[PDB]
Amino acid sequence: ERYRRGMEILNRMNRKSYTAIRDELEDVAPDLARFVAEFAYGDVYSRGVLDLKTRELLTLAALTVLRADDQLKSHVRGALNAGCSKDEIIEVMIQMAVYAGFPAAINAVLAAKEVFTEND
Amino acid sequence: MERYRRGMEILNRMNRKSYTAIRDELEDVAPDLARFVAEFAYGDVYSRGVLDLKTRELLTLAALTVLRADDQLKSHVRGALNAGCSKDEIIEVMIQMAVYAGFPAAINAVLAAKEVFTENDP
Amino acid sequence: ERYRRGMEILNRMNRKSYTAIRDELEDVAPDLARFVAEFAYGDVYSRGVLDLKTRELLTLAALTVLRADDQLKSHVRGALNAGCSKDEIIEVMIQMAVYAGFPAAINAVLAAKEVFTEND
Amino acid sequence: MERYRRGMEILNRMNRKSYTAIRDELEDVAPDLARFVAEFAYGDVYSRGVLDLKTRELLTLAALTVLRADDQLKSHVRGALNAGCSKDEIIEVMIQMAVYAGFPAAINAVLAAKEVFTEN
Amino acid sequence: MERYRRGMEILNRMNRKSYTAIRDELEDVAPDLARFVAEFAYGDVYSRGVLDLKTRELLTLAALTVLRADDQLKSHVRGALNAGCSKDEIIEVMIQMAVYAGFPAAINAVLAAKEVFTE
Amino acid sequence: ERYRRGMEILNRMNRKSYTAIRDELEDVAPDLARFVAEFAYGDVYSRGVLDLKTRELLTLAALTVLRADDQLKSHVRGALNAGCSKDEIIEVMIQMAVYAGFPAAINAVLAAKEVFTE
Repeated sequence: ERYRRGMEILNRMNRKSYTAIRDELEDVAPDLARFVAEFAYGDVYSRGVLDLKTRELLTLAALTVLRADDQLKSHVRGALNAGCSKDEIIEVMIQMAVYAGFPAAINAVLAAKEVFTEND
Repeated sequence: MERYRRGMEILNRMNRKSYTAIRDELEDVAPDLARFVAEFAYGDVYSRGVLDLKTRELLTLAALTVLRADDQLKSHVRGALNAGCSKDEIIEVMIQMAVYAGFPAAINAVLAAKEVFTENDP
Repeated sequence: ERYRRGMEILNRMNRKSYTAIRDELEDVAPDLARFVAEFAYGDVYSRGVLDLKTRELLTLAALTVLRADDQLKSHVRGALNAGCSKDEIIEVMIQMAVYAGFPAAINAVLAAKEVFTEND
Repeated sequence: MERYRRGMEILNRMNRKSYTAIRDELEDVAPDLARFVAEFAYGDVYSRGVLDLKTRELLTLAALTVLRADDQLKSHVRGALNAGCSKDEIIEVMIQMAVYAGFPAAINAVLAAKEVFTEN
Repeated sequence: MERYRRGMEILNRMNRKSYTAIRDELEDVAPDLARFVAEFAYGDVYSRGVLDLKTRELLTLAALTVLRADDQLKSHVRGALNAGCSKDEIIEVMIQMAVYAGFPAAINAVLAAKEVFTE
Repeated sequence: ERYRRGMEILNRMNRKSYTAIRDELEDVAPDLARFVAEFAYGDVYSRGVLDLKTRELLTLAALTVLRADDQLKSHVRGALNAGCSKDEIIEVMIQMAVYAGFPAAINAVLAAKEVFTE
């Protein structure tokens, strides 16, 4: 297992999150949390035809259409830590009103706000 | 009013062939729809400035993968290739979409890409 | 039982967007074919709180988001026969670009086009 | 700009409450996402008059049910009401959605509407 | 009136918590919709037996995980355990949904399952 | 490796379909058909607490809501190849009328009739 890789990536971009993710790694599926590391960030993110800042944004776009609040929220921090400004994080959620529709955009934005706001 | 153009020099630049293709619903119903495209989509959203055009045609593809919108997919694949995006890139966002939107979605879109990636090869 | 209370409704609005779907279907799996007759038109449509011409529009709305192409066409012919103007039909597909995105509406109108032009 | 007022005309009479809550996001995201609704949504789409505003309200409802959006559906049930739509009519569109969108969707929309209905 | 009682019978017998819930939303509205769930959903389509009882319960959980219906998902898990579905089984189907619907759908569902496994 | 497992199931249950690898080959997305064999099959379908016939049957349910036609078809084969009867396969789609609506069920049955008619 070269699962050590996906980890080398998580601990420097979204460590607090995956750490909390394992707070599911216990009476349920720790195998799931496992997979979200050797295949998610260690087999897809590992490669690189696209910067890390970009990939985190593309994820935002996907999570906005799906309306996946919690997962989306988690990825906003990921993007910030990665090197994205709040300006970018929102310009993509606005572009989403065009393809996913307005409610989808409205929701994703309200969501990234929370993440933004709780630094105090 | 007229800003239509503010978003058209864009359209007529990247995916002209496309806007044209849709002006062909100019009858079956409201040109009014093709109007709102250039006039709102490209009029006020794409024109904005914080993300490069290349970066936007790449962010449009992702969403369209999840929605499985086949037609609109092939379209922006041209539009993306046009702004400078390479194969390796278009196909990278799709592969990445298997993780978030499911394998059936990343596969369905790649195939639609493989098609567009064929103009005058034969 | 009152299977007719259903079929004695579907035989009006959409006589082939049914006759047919009781064939490329009820040739191998007829639990579904009855249910649609019995439950949808039998128990649900037969309700009367909203105009017939309204119920057809709301369905056209529903299928737009879902990208239900085939069932959409079938429900366009039915909106027409119910007495809806092409104008009205096209309207709902426009209002859908807002709450469900542009690709949804662009894809739905293209489908209404076909049905609109079925005979040369 | 009779393309802001225009939509805003519709807005500050029908959906008086949650629009105001567009200032409730006026800080994070440019007033743009809150502007586009007024501008585009209600000034370029709802402004058209081939469909009664009432008919237009039940429509957004149909779509928002399928999308499982809860916030937007909640605030549009407030509008639906204000534009004249009776409770019985609202609920009706969602009973209709169980057939096209499925029971989980329909049940989910009616519970959220109950909130707007239970004393707001 | 016929199938209505059949539907309610089943609901009561194996998901009493969801039974009562139907009584607490039958009021706002639908005796008509709460009717249809009792009448059509359970005593008309669920009571069909071409598929093992267990199987007919995992499918419901597969479907709900993809639609992200966190509400209906906790309720059906309850009725899944009631049908003899082991906790191992419930989690397995959700882990599999990660492949056909995406990681966010599974993670979301599993976490939902977690709340239920903690009476 | 692992992928040796994935295939152990693929070339068994649904080989005729999985050989769509041929289609990703032209460097479009080959790397993709690999993840399918070594993750979808090598890491998930392999850890079988659930019977295969039930796993495939579940994929059918999932692909029915998603309205994934070109995919539903491939798994109906994969399902029949595991012993699933036709009447059984149409069953999961009938139930889906309740959870995903009549339009999704009808769209899955027709797709299935196609593969039942090869």
